[PDB]
Amino acid sequence: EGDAAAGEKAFAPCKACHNFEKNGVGPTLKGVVGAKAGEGADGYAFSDALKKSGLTWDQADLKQWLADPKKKVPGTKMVFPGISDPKKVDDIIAYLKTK
Ligand code: HEC
Repeated sequence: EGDAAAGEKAFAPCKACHNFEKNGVGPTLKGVVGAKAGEGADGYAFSDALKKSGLTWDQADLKQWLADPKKKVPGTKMVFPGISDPKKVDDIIAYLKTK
């Protein structure tokens, strides 16, 4: 299944724009699992694309989102190629749940 420990290690690339305490280039990911996309993050300025996506960050949507952000939400301002290893994606999600 998804392993938080492996996920903490795979989260390295995400650190550049995300943290769990404050907004920076990217919004804070605190409590992002199961939350509505582009609506929280203490008032972070989300793109119109994400905010109007109407998506809910469940495991299914996060899986697609991390594999290829722009294909899931054309026009997002999250500039990241995506994680092509499904197991790695699951690990990252297990990690996010801990936050
Ligand atoms: C900077 C270059 C980023 C990297 C590297 C990663 N992310 Fe990101 N993320 C970034 C931005 C600018 C945004 C806002 C996107 C927009 O279109 O408004 C995001 C958004 C997310 C979200 C959605 C959060 C929300 O509250 O809906 C998630 C869930 C997310 N990012 C996760 C994520 C992870 C796990 C990354 C590593 C694999 C990662 N991001 C990389 C900027 C950047």
